[PDB]
Amino acid sequence: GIEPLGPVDEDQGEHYLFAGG
Repeated sequence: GIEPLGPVDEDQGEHYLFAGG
């Protein structure tokens, strides 16, 4: 994820917009 806030995105180093499950 590339967003500045949200659940952390290991793959792009920033944050997902949302995550679930």
